[PDB]
Amino acid sequence: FGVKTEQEDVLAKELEDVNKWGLHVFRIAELSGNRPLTVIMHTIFQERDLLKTFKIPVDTLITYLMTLEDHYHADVAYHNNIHAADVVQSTHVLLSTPALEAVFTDLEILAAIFASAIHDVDHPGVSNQFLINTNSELALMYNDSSVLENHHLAVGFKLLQEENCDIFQNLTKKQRQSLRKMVIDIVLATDMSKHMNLLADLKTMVETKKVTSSGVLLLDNYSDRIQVLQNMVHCADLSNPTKPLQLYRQWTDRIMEEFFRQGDRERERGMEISPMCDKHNASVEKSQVGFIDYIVHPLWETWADLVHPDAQDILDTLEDNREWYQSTIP
Ligand SMILES: COc1ccc(C2=NNC(=O)C2(C)C)cc1OC1CCCC1
Ligand SMILES: [Mg+2]
Ligand SMILES: [Zn+2]
Repeated sequence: FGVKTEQEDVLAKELEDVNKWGLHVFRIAELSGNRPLTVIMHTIFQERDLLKTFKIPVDTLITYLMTLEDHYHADVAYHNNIHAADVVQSTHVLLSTPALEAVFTDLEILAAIFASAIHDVDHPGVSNQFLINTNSELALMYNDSSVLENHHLAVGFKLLQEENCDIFQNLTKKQRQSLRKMVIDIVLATDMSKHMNLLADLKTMVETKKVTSSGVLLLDNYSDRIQVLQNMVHCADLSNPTKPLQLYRQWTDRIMEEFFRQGDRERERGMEISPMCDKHNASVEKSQVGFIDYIVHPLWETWADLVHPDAQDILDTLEDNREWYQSTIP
């Protein structure tokens, strides 16, 4: 008939949480038959009316989403389609923050969400440094500079050239040039080597923050608009510790699996084992507390100031999760 399977019904009930921090993204991956990026991107595009606004044929959208999801590696524990789906949905919730209501154009919203979806595509489950130290083809292609992030962009864009995959076929050249620049600026900013400069600029922006009447953020130049979108997708990328603990612990298991596999590949080859990649010499709990204290909490504390007090529950969850990991240090 033209009615859904019962599995498709349970999935649609889970997707009702799509506007909430703490979406059961792992369950959505189970119910979608490992299609969390495709169903969550589709739901978000419908909810934000992006198909109508950008004249995206729904068949082209689904073909591109499935092609893009297929170029995430199912055998990589963290940097997979589920992480991509998570960052997309998290970016979606951050865009909906009251303090940013009516700030960003449809093109900017599209850029942030599209960027989120492609931001780790074809990730091999090892670091830029590993790819450089092994003389990998990727490191050679990109002159050791933001190797993975250049690759994710190039793959994300290249997949638009596959059969019925050009979701931007109806955008004008002007819209396409603008969207392209914003997507490149956002994904290059996911390289952790850029974290300190991004955070410095976000702090500068909190100190010189102007609001409109009704208390929404004023951003009147490209440089300020893009820096907020960059920090937003960066916050989405580093949002695992800010999620309900049952989600956070699953992300911790997965990043540690990926890191230990890198360490095993380094030990095998007699390379120096990278920080927190040695399964024989690792404090999972102390590593998470260090991650929160030095990287995640400073970023989210500065985000929370920018959009005060929209992010208070997210920051409270981060601080609760931090105390939980601290209390399990043996
Ligand atoms: C859920 O714990 C994490 C989640 C993500 C990340 C990262 N995101 N990508 C990146 O480039 C890094 C900074 C490695 C790092 C996480 O824990 C760190 C602390 C224990 C291992 C790494
Ligand atoms: Mg990345
Ligand atoms: Zn990522």
